[PDB]
Amino acid sequence: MTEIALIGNPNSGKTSLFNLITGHNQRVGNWPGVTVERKSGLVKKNKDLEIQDLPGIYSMSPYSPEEKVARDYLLSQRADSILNVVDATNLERNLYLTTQLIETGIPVTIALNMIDVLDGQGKKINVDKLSYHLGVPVVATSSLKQTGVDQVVKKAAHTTTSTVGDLAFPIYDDRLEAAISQILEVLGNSVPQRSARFYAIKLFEQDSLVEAELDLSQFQRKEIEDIIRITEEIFTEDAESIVINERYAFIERVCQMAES
Ligand SMILES: Nc1nc2c(ncn2[C@@H]2O[C@H](COP(=O)(O)OP(=O)(O)O)[C@@H](O)[C@H]2O)c(=O)[nH]1
Repeated sequence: MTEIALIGNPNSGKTSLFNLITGHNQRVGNWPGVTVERKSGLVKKNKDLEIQDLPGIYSMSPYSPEEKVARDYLLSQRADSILNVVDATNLERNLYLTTQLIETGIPVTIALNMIDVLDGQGKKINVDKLSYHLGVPVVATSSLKQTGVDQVVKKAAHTTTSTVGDLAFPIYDDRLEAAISQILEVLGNSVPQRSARFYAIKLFEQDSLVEAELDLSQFQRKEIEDIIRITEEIFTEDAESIVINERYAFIERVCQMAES
């Protein structure tokens, strides 16, 4: 009755964590007409929770079936919650996907995974600080030591589209935030309220799939074009690089607050 999308970078420990949560309740097939494996399963300790395992990705670009699948699932609102598996030892790179996942509008809970490995390296991540700055709940997890796994699944199960009333998105440079606002005003009700920021940001980036699979009017197209052009002049960069740099700056800022 509650659906949780499990997703993260490759080699973040998604499968290990998935197998510990779901155990001998797994169903393994594939996505329609494509060789990407599709795993699903019910939570051992609560059969009313279903985990939808998604493919491991580094971002939500449109140039591969793995990412196109992850994107299409999250935008459809089939999941009530995102359980984002983050490799704690490679935190800065991992959070690039997280910023995009938070923007989908489905609530994110973070499984800060492989925490035992971080203990063996001498680094320390302040979990409360990390949680306050990303604006999402965070639980430390180890698939090896089997710690914090029931805690993070429980938190995911109670942090859903039904329970979270007011979502806090990552704030970027105010000049980029103006553009996103202007893109939202023009889009109107052409996009769902929940995932609106995702679409606005992706149209700014000039993403092929969103542009090519959205029935906008011609005036809406021309308005967004000017928002993009004008913004590029303010920054003296192309639209794609503006967003990339602003994500990495926000991530850099966050890690410096939480890292040792
Ligand atoms: N030390 C430690 N290693 C882990 C943990 N979880 C996974 N691994 C290791 O990390 C690698 C990736 O695991 P896997 O679940 O396949 O990651 P995925 O690519 O995200 O599915 C494997 O070689 C595991 O042995 C953990 O909690 N602690």
